[PDB]
Amino acid sequence: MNWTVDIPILPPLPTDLRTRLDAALAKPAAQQPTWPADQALAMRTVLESVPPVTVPSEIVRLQEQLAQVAKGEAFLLQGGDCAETFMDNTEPHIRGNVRALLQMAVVLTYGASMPVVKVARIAGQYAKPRSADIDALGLRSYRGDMINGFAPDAAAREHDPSRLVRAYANASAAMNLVRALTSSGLASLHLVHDWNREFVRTSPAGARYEALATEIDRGLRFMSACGVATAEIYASHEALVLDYERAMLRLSDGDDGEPQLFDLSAHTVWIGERTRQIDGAHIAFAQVIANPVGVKLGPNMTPELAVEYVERLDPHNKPGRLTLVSRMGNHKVRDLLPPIVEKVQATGHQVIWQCDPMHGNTHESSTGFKTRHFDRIVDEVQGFFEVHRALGTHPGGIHVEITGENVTECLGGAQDISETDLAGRYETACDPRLNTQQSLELAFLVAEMLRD
Amino acid sequence: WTVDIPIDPPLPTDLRTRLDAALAKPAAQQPTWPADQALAMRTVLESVPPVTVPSEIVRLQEQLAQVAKGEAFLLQGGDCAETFMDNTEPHIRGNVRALLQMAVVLTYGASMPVVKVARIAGQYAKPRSADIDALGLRSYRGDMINGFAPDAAAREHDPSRLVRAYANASAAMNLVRALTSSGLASLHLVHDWNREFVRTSPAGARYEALATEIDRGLRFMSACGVAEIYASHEALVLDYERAMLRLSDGDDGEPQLFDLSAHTVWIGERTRQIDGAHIAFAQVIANPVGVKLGPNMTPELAVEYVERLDPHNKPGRLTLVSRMGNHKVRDLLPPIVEKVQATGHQVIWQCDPMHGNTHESSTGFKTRHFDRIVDEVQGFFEVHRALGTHPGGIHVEITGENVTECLGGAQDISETDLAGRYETACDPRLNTQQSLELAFLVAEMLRD
Ligand SMILES: N[C@@H](Cc1ccc(O)cc1)C(=O)O
Ligand SMILES: N[C@@H](Cc1ccccc1)C(=O)O
Ligand SMILES: N[C@@H](Cc1ccccc1)C(=O)O
Ligand SMILES: [Cl-]
Ligand SMILES: [Cl-]
Ligand SMILES: [Cl-]
Ligand SMILES: [Mn+2]
Ligand SMILES: [Mn+2]
Repeated sequence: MNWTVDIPILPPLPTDLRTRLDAALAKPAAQQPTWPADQALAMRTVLESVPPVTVPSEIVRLQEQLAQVAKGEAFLLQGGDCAETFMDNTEPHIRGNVRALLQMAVVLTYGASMPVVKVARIAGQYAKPRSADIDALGLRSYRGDMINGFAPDAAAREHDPSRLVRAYANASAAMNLVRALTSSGLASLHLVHDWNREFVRTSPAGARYEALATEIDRGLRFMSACGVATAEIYASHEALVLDYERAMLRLSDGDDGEPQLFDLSAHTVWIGERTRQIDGAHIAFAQVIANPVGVKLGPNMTPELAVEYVERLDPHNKPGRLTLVSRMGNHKVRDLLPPIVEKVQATGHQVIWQCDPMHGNTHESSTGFKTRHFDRIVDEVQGFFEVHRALGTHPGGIHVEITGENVTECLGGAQDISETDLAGRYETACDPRLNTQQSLELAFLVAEMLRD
Repeated sequence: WTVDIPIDPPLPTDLRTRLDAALAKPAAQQPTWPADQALAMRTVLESVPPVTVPSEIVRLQEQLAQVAKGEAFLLQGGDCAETFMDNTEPHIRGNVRALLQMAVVLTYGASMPVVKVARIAGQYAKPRSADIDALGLRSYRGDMINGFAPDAAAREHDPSRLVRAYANASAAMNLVRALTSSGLASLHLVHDWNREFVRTSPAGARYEALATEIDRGLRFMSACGVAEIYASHEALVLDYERAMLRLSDGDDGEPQLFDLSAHTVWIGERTRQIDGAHIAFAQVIANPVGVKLGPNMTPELAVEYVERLDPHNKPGRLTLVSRMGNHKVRDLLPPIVEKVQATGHQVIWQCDPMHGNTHESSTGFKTRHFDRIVDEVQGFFEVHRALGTHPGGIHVEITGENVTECLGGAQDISETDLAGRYETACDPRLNTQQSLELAFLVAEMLRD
């Protein structure tokens, strides 16, 4: 049961982009998939002619909005599934993740009293890194459906290069739908916030959030009363699989009218903690592409390394071109983040300081499932805000993993999801996502932090 | 040469009973693949993100209702036969562009809004009059069914092309959306290409006036202080259109069935049996639908389409597409217009000046004579002016490439030129210049 694509039988790069790109891919790359270099090459030839998932004008537009975030004048909300599955690439799932992001954005916008840039982990998040190459059941590790199968069989965990095309096909389908949803009635702010006032009515913790959901309702009605009457959701994934990102590269006149290389698998991509080798091919790939890029910074980050990233990835001091995504865990952020900020801020580069309160607070549960505690996530964002407020720098955004489904993958929250509940609805293919109820809860709380 | 791509919430029972009964009618021109495999691929397509959403169809239904009511013009165009291997960024990009160029021109001459409908994101299947072609092979019936390659294997009907077709359709509709919401939207840009057309083109002097007159309205627009492209294909492979059915509510309040593989679909000359499955399928879906009408159309039968496909007198919901041939449109059409108008139904009279003017070229290729296309639209207008009806739109076959599939126009493509760039996998298309030329000419027909 399978379909079949023909292998073809694009214009040459200017010599410098040819060289820098070939130079960049020559360098070592962690966590890449093992599969025949000639099969991967067949895939990349398919992917080199397909209609792009994004287009350059949209990436330039995001670069401009992200510059406003960098400069303290807007706020970045990045969210979505931890790992996208070809299995769940369905309208109800996409719609509920779009809805979830749009809801959090209204709340965050009112809290920040400034615009929120919405970026979804969607339309390409089909690949993850693995600390160990053999998993709990002695099997080859699952690396995301761009690589192998979540199914726990020896045959499913084989790295299949055809999943490159299967990943693009799913990606541009989900993107088509995202485009359609965000230009439909789903985007209307008044519609989107009624979903939030529903949440307050039906939630156990409605009381904690009702005053604010009502303040927002009055802000929206205030708009209408003044004579006002859409949405932009950008695509992002971790750029982990260089074969994929290579194929999706397209050449176009850029911010300066000279030809640049845009990675059109998404609008923005981030290198993760296990792949940010400073002299590696990931970081060097990031130096050839025009896209906004981000870098995960965990607890072993030094102010001086952080600065080297800033000087390599933001060579031209383009505010908002580089995002630095902090994930230290709550007990470490207040101590570790300030020195990094002070030294980076001192260079004169305007980075976006994005908080990631998820990948620093995971812990195996007493049930066998890997989970995260709501109260620890809150604490790190809070701690992240405390540190930026102390320094006078901009808390530029968050980076959360969520679904529009009432899964039970994270503890606590309004539902006091306990360790014996994490088995009732553990849908995720990788890390524990906050269900929709905990998504909005956090958005409300982060909105409170944004206020004064 | 190829690679295998692996694979791995029902509708209400009262709508399936209705639907299963409608689809029990006889369907022409259908694939001959095993129903169990078809059923597997359908179950796949039953769960994928839709190519369109109901709010866009309800929205199109609103815009088309104004075409019927006389206050807007329908521009429908694109490739004759989409192929998976030409479904590329440049090709999509130049068909979007060409279609935007024609719409600016037509909007000015019509002095009213122009709905833009592309043949794209699903136009992967054609009927065939003979199931053995001139190579003595099973005929090519579109990439949704089999392969353009001459050989027994390629020509076998492959139901996994249902999925490959949807994939190509999504990827292309995702790009059209990106394109229409970026710089390509901008009129002053789209028309600056129209003025490259006039600079380069040989007939430049024939169109320099109107091109300048428009550039001045655009500057006037700007001085005074001051895009949607819909998708459509012929609904042919019914395993596809029915797997792409989704349930939501529209202009009613009750939940309707939409076919979310496109925004509007039409039923071809060879599938419109009043009691066949295709007409019965259009009955059931909420999408705007069109029906092709050739020379052997009784004024009586046009009316039975109107009663069967516009049962609730919704203007624009039904379009009737003239495809008579220039030599026949002026005489064969008027009685059809009359008989339908007198029924109290508002429909879109749309002109297809191509699918009935295809003449074999002395050099082997099937082609079309520019002067005969232009002349059928012209005669199509002369009818409607004479009858006081609304010339509702054109349905046209174009590409953004400089192919040489049609005869005449600016470049004066001749019997021997057809071999230069005959790139269509089916009918011959007006190249970029001829699409624009025709656009200017139809603007003058619309002129006050
Ligand atoms: N896709 C090519 C690079 C490339 C990109 C765009 C081009 O126009 C040309 C070449 C690679 O992976 O090496
Ligand atoms: N059009 C090519 C490549 C493609 C694959 C998947 C989706 C879109 C395009 C094919 O069908 O083989
Ligand atoms: N998600 C399914 C269906 C699908 C096919 C092709 C494109 C998009 C979705 C798959 O991976 O096959
Ligand atoms: Cl662009
Ligand atoms: Cl038949
Ligand atoms: Cl084919
Ligand atoms: Mn994760
Ligand atoms: Mn045709």
